[PDB]
Amino acid sequence: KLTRTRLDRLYGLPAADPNNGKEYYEIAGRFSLISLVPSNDDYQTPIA
Amino acid sequence: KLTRTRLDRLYGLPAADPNNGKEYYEIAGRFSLISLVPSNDDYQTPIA
Repeated sequence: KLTRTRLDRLYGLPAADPNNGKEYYEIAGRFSLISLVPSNDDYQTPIA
Repeated sequence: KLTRTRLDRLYGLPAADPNNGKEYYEIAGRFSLISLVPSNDDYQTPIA
């Protein structure tokens, strides 16, 4: 809501002060990565 | 009444002191206001 303004019941998080003073907005979850590096023909040699 | 004076029986509030240790002067009641107001338009709202 905007006070003393002909505007109310807006939807969507606005762009004035979204951080609420809270320091961070945490998101958790898994993360998969099947990346592939130029490993040599020698199986005993890991490229890291 | 006014004693020890030649101008006595003064009627009405003088200009000196209505405090007299009285907490306040309470006059309750009500208002009734019919006002022309532009800020209560719940109408011109965008979609979504």
